[PDB]
Amino acid sequence: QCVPDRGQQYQGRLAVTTHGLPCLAWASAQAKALSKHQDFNSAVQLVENFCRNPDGDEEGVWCYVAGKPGDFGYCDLNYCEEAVEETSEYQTFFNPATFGSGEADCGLRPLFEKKSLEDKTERELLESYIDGRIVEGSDAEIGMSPWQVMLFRKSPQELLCGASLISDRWVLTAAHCLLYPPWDKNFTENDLLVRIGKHSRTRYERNIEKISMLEKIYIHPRYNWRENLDRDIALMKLKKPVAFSDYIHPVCLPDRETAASLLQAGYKGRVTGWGNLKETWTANQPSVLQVVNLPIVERPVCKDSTRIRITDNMFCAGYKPDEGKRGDACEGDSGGPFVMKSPFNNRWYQMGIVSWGEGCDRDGKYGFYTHVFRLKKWIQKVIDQFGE
Ligand SMILES: *[C@@H]1O[C@H](CO)[C@@H](O)[C@H](O)[C@H]1NC(C)=O
Repeated sequence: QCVPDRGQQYQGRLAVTTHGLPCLAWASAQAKALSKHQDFNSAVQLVENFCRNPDGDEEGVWCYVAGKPGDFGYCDLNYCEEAVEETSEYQTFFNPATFGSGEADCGLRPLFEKKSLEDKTERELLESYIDGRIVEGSDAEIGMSPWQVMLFRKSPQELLCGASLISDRWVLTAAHCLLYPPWDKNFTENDLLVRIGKHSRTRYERNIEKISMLEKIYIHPRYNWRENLDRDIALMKLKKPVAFSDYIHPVCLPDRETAASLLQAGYKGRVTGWGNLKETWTANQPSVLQVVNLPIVERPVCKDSTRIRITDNMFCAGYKPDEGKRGDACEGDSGGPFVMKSPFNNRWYQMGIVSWGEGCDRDGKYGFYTHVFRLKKWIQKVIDQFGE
């Protein structure tokens, strides 16, 4: 019954997006005059105004919608549930002229991989939890997470969220950091700033940290806070590209194949932050950047740990709580990075964005993270729309 291949074989008549936007006809005005620069697969049939997946979009079928030239949304199909959790060789997916620079060299930290030095806990990521001792969260080493980004409210100045650097110019965070009506949150570009290269939360880091304005915010078109933070994803463009350093460097983004390889080889991923998730919940506390390694949870155990429906776009991490052992629920910075290291190409990849399940009033077992592995075609279409 379920729709396979992310809807690439689909031949039905669904012609509205998840958010009620009527699809435009594939042959239409700005669907033929400003929508042919993109390379489509001819085996897919672009019929009338029906949702289709002609570009191998891991997210699924989509269609053009009214708005600016190239505007589009995704459609609601019942995709088959997919268990993603099943020199330096890397090749660049995005156009550097719209992505900015940084992709070719992503996930190789100047102070670690580039000097053939291992950070203090990375070997832990590839080791089965022997039961026994756990390596607890501690202060990060200098340069350990040079893709770490802080999102601030401009006025009053206040740390709002974490985020992550994916190029010199683009940053990923959770949509609920920008738009969350339950907490009366509706931030536009001019309400915010970001600081990059930071280690200390409270000390100005002369010659190291960088501040930046945001030029543009793209909330994911599937974002729906109503149904358990569905597609809790946002992409933000820096008004001025940030200069790379020993302290500022982008993380890599994985496709489905790379995600599979990361979860097949690793036992654990890594969460870095200033405990902002725990703090903002209490609003709606470490002064130095923290790092903790957390085991990936088996999907059935994740499904059984919570009341809500856990979709295949979401995963749990943390140690299982016991009579003498608390878990790692609500770890990290809201919208912050959950990363994994590839033992195959030595590079770091973001695997999730810190989210929540029922939230910190009833999440007590594991933390919840939104998968990033489906995002590449979305990011591609967004950056090509924005232009250079
Ligand atoms: C937030 O307010 C903006 C004004 O900047 C307005 O355009 C918009 O309706 C609000 N955003 C949402 C998602 O409601």
